[PDB]
Amino acid sequence: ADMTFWSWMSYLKELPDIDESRNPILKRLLSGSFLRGSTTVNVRVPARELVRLLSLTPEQQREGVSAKVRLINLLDPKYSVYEPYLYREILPKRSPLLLPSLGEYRGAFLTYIFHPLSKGLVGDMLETGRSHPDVQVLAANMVAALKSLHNLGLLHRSIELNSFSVLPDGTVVLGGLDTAAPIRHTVKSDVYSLGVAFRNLVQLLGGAVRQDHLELLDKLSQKMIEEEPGNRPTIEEIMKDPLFEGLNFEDIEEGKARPFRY
Repeated sequence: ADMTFWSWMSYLKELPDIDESRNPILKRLLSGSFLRGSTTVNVRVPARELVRLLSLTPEQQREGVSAKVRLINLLDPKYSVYEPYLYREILPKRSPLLLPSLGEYRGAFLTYIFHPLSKGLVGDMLETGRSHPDVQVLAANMVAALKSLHNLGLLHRSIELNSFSVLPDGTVVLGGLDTAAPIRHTVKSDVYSLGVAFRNLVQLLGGAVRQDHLELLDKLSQKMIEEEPGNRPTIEEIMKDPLFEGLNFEDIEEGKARPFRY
């Protein structure tokens, strides 16, 4: 649902405070020019005050956290609170294949979203050759993740390989949800974008990497990037592609896939 200026401003005020004097994020931002969309700050070793604010388990403490920060714009509050709004009001507390929030806060001039500190973005990881995943399972993980967003009535609208990230436990999740919007952009434009990401994946990978999986993914991606939306398969048709036969999609959707284990 699309709100009004006063709604967004009101919602901004409803976000809980964070204490910025007790917090190295501001210091890091002032020690450079980092602040642009959003800016990401990694906190590999959260301090006591941040551990308390987020109620981090010892496991979470060891994983680290990342903060997504945006400058509050008083002429357009939507830009700074849209993503917090999605996390608080629209997305389930834990959809298994979507990037989880650990908390949303407002300071004097910034909004904050905390995330688990990811092991990396999928595009970057494959590009550096750091990881050789099971192509079949990764592709299925990616389709499933998108489907889980469509089931909530949301398009992503900016899918790329780096939309996907690998959590410390090895779960691959869909992030970059600040561009998400209700179901011009349609389900078929998300199919196109995911197709382009698959093409990107095949170009990068031409351990668990199998040549027959790559050829099948290339064929699937060619269907997904058809110029005419009507000629592109639905998510349902994609899930019945030859590439995914023998896979239990229910397990993928529950978040049990680990495409980057050998």
